[PDB]
Amino acid sequence: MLKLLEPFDLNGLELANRMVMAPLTRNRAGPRFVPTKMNALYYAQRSGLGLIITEATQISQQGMGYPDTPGIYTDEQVDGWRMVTEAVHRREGCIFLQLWHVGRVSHSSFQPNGQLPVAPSAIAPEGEVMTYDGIKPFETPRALETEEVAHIVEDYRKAAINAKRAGFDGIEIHSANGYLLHEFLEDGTNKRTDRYGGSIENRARIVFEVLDAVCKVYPSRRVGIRLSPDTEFMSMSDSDRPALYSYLVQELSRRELAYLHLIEPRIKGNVDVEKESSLNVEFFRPLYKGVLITAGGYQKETGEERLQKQHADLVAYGRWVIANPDLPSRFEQNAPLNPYDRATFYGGNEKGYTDYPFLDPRDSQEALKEAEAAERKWRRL
Ligand SMILES: Cc1cc2nc3c(=O)[nH]c(=O)nc-3n(C[C@H](O)[C@H](O)[C@H](O)COP(=O)(O)O)c2cc1C
Repeated sequence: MLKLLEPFDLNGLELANRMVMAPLTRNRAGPRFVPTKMNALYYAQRSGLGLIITEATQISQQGMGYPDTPGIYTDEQVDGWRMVTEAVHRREGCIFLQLWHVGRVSHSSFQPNGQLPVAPSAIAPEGEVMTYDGIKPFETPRALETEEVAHIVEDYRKAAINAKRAGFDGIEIHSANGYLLHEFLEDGTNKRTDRYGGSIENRARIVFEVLDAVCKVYPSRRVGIRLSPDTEFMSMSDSDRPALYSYLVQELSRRELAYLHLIEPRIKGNVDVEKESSLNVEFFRPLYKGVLITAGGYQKETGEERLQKQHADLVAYGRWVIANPDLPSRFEQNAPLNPYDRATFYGGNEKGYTDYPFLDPRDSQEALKEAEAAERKWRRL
């Protein structure tokens, strides 16, 4: 009777339910940022969510800012992802890759040749960044040249090609939470005088150039995009956030994308924040006519209410899905939720990753069986 559990038709993709695994960085890639059988098991365990969106995945080394996140820019990486999509699909799930570029939210120690992180403008974000050699203050980024934007758009296009080869059903453009594309959108961080700056249509230009490039690889109905309309995360700030996103979302709605994915302002990246705001999903439902995913702070009842009042079509759960790989079944059965342990969110191994229990141990068996079948299929002989 919960609409959270109703099957849903995402333009030909037959999702088992209306719940989404939110994208979640977990910093557990193998060498050279290559996914492992362990990551395949983690996603296979979570195959019962109607749609999985992967952890952010950098389209280049230039686009990384955190240790051991997976990439999608080499064939070695694609081959590792193949285990992930194989295992998920053998469990009859559906999975999109989230394409990432951290922009200024990085450190030269992550960058090729010790180069500075790149960004629209040379403003450092207030805060500290973890590096291979300890915590360090943020560097002033290098502002990108006009000629280098098309280069990064092309990195997205190649990443989409690689995602398709790795067997992903679709891709999600990360345009939220203070990374490169969000930095271009906002005028606390955009400070360009060329066509990628100033105008609200100039500050969104890169986002629509990325969409153009990846929609030459995937049909637009298999390309999603994620936005954080009102967050202070990673020193973000805009002069007229209501104006900025009204246009973007309205411009997005005519692009015939797979979906629009909105983060609630009550989330500040990866933690909850007490924040009153008008730019939540109720505000954007009218301004976007396609499939709308709402994310951030939901429980069973609040997520259910968004769907009943038709304020969104799909609800994404992050931290609860870390801890409850069978979250849909727990909701259907009215079962307790495993508590999430934040100390094992980032980095490490199976602990706090694949060792959260299931209601039905056969679910856990089947995920393991497909992870190991997947490795045998795609092993690097
Ligand atoms: C550990 C962790 C990792 C995350 N990684 C990503 C990410 O890679 N990309 C992204 O868009 N959001 C990421 N998020 C934000 C989540 O997708 C989600 O919006 C957030 O957890 C709030 O949703 P929730 O209340 O259901 O947990 C992450 C959040 C957490 C807690």
